Amino acid sequence: AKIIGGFAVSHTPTIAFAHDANKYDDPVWAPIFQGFEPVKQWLAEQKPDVTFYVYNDHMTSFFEHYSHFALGVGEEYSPADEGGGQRDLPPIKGDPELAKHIAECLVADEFDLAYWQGMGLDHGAFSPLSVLLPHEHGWPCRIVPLQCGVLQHPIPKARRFWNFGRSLRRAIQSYPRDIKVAIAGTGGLSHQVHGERAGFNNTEWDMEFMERLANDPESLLGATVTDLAKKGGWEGAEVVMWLLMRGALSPEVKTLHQSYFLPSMTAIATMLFEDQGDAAPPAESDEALRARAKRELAGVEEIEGTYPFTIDRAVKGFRINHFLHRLIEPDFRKRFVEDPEGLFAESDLTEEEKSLIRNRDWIGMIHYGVIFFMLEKMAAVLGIGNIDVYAAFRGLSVPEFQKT
Amino acid sequence: AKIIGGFAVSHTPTIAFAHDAPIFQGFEPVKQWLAEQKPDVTFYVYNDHMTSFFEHYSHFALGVGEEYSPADEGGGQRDLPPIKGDPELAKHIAECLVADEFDLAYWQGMGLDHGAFSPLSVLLPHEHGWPCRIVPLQCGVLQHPIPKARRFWNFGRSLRRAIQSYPRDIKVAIAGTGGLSHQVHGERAGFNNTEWDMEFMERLANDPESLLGATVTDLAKKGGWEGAEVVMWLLMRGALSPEKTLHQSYFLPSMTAIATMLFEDQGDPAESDEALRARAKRELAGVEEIEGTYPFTIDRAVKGFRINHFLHRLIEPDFRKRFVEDPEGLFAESDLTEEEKSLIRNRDWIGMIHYGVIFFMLEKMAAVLGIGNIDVYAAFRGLSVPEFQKTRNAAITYS
Ligand SMILES: [Fe+2]
Ligand SMILES: [Fe+2]
Repeated sequence: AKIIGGFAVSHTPTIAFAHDANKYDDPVWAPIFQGFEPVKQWLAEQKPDVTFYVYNDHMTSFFEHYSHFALGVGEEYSPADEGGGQRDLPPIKGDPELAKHIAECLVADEFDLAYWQGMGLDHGAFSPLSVLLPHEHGWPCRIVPLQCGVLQHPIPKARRFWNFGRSLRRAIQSYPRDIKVAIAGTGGLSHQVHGERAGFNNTEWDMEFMERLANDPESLLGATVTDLAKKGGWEGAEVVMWLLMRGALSPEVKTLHQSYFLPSMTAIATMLFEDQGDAAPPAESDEALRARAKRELAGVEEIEGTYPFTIDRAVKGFRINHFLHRLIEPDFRKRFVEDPEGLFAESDLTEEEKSLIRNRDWIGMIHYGVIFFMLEKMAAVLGIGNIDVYAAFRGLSVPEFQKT
Repeated sequence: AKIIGGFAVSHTPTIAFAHDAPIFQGFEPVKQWLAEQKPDVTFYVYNDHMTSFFEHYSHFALGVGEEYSPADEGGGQRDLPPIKGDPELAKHIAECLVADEFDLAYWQGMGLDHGAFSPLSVLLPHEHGWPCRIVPLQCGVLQHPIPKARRFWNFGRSLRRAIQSYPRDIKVAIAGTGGLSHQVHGERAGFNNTEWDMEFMERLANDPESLLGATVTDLAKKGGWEGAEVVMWLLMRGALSPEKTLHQSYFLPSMTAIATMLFEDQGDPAESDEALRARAKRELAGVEEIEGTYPFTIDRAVKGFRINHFLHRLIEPDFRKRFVEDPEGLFAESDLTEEEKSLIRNRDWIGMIHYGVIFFMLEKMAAVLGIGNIDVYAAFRGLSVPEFQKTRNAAITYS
């Protein structure tokens, strides 16, 4: 509920590869890294419980199904394989509770989202995180990733991004827990990595963009994709994510840091903004907001025999829902039948979850957080009729239950 | 151009099960009305039920691809010919909604589950081919929180004016499917309210706006938990004229109330299509004047879908093993055009960019073949690597 500030950093895979190759000493990379140093230190001094981390995925975990604002509600996240094998980094913790509250506040504000769990984080996240946070063992904070689909046009308008960040700030502030949150916008600055125009940069624009983002960001809310792409290269237009981050911070900020290095394709830039706190008192109170978000499911617990599928539920049943969901894969459900045990022993499912499947325990699976449709798959596969599943739910014999 | 109205219906999978009865008879007036008006495209609002949409689960997933085959739900591919999509239409829809500040997702290639195909089979003749084209909208009503009722309404409202801005003479049927009232899970599995059912099917048509305050708690208490999915009817409803029912239905053979509604478009605005087509085009207008740049818009996503999808697989360890050691076998098993295989065989970087491969797939390929991004960029610029590095402030390599 305390926003301490935000930072902005390029996320080019070259940062990661300079890190993994220990080019910290390298004549070329040494000074780049030194540019990371004040952000690294601030983060180490300020000790945020959570970083709300805005990035875009590069056709790795998001491709055949591609969304604008995909909020990560998961328990942990590991490096995505981008074709060369997973980088060697421990997994980093998510924050389902913060993510839930944020989703609720953002939906209330008529932002349409996507939720996701379990998928790799690509260079968009881990490239700069690996240089800004000690990871030799685990990570110093949790993360709530927000993947933004800036690659497949049409994409949301720059002003839409800013507005998301304006709602995001109130979402986090109203989070009724006493923690520190930092916000990260990532990507940029100028570059283009495709076409005969590959190699384009524009330091003049990068320098102008950073200054305006710091001191007059509402001035940018009119730029089209064409304006951004002309000035900052095609892929440089991803800087709408910095806009998002900046929107979440106070109207006015202190810029503690700025650095810029253009060694090859990408202008590798970082900024660190210290929140100044709400200039005014806020329009809607942390109380009216929390209730506004709580609204759509107000009273729902009065409904009995009923286990609503909320993020918390989805997160709690993920391991076993993911498992049961694979029953659409032919060799999988075939293994599910002929050799259920070696498959169980193949899984990350707990003994409890395995027990629930073996026991074909239907109402306890719903209890535990399995969504019905995954039972619908299991039942379909085992030759059980749906009716039997509703019989076992109701605690009745099929004929007993068939009273209608 | 214009819309012919739109039908409402249950996507219950029993409607599918059954086909291998004043119920199939409930589908008649629809079934004929589909041949009558003869729709160019059907805009189909449904929800996937944790089959194709699970680990990444979005609110409004617009199908942009060219065709759709039935999803394996654990029981196997349901023998059915693919149905065609409308990428051009879908693009425009995307453009117009985004300008309206609706946040979307785009998807191609994934199967369609019973929530789509069950009804379509008893709705339109599949024997040989489908009688129209589809633009699916898959709404995440299963994982909470979900968009507000009013929200679903307004998306419908924009959908209308979007579809009315499409530069064509074509007629569109706007489907919207689900429910009606039921709960498929829990001790309270089996719940029903037909009194609520009728109050709903009736309030939708005559007094749609009056539903726009209902919450998830209300929809669940009255219609059962899964019954709340009926907000997908509101969305459908929003896409039509402010104000005739050509048919209705009902019966309760099992858990799910099976309802139908056949609406005829009676016509209506505040922004001229000269202003609306231009406003949609605004974000990317002028962009053709930026040389050496191939924006990745949906038309491009669709044209390059097969080969993007293929190179995408390079993230799987085994696939990229095959790619290196035995590429020809891989091509043979693929759905690639020989043109596409050629681009890949030729390691023709600029060509793939021109053809619609997105760079990040090329990045995967390059790395897999043990070659750097730099070799790729250099190739883009028709330069040798050292000559490309002359343009960099500092030369470096990496994959
Ligand atoms: Fe990026
Ligand atoms: Fe459904």
